Amino acid sequence: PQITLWKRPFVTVKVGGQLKEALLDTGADNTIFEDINLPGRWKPKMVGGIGGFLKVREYDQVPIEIAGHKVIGTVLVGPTPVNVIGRDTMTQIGATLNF
Amino acid sequence: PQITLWKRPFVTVKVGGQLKEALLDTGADNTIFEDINLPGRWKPKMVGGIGGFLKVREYDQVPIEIAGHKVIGTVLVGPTPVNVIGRDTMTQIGATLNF
Ligand SMILES: COc1ccc(S(=O)(=O)N(C[C@H]2CCC(=O)N2)C[C@@H](O)[C@H](Cc2ccccc2)NC(=O)O[C@@H]2C[C@@H]3CCO[C@@H]3C2)cc1
Repeated sequence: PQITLWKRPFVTVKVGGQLKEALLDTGADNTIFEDINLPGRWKPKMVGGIGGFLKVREYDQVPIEIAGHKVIGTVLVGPTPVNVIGRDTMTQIGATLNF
Repeated sequence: PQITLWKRPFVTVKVGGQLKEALLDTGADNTIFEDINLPGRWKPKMVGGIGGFLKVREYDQVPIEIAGHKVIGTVLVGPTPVNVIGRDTMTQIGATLNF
């Protein structure tokens, strides 16, 4: 699709076998969800946003179904107020900014 | 341009007559700079994201140029770790996210 930016750009994704909604965020390096169940082991990570740092669990090499593609990669989980799809995921579906 | 997202999507931006750089950020509602000085009065605003909240300085009616498109927009000034171009400004230059 071509997404204009008059409203927040949300997409539906499947993660952990559940349908979730997340914000396409080209200013986020990483993909971050709250309240989901990922496979495998995780390691602790801290992420620094506009207001300070956030403690998360990092799950490497897990699947996200997004834009009709299986993307395997890193997903962070923590008490973010909004689920976000970052560049780590968007590069795998060939997303671009066009201006 | 059509840019990919393997690196952070910084663009050159002229804001209030100063040459700066900022991230094209689809997850940002508004444009926020840390390293500019805009003249006159300002309205206080609170904004929030990962890690917490910050107080910013709302400056109204500010000239902004990106990739040759000159627009007049709202710019927030505050202690953001990285300058961001938000959706308000991106809609004015006709930017889209594509996949
Ligand atoms: C009202 O206008 C604004 C309000 C908040 C923001 S924000 O910077 O907090 N943020 C809002 C996103 C996050 C929450 C939401 O619902 N939308 C814009 C983000 O793109 C932000 C922009 C950003 C802010 C601070 C540092 C780097 C980029 N990136 C970000 O938080 O990424 C996280 C932090 C980690 C560093 C970058 O990637 C890692 C994942 C920007 C404008």
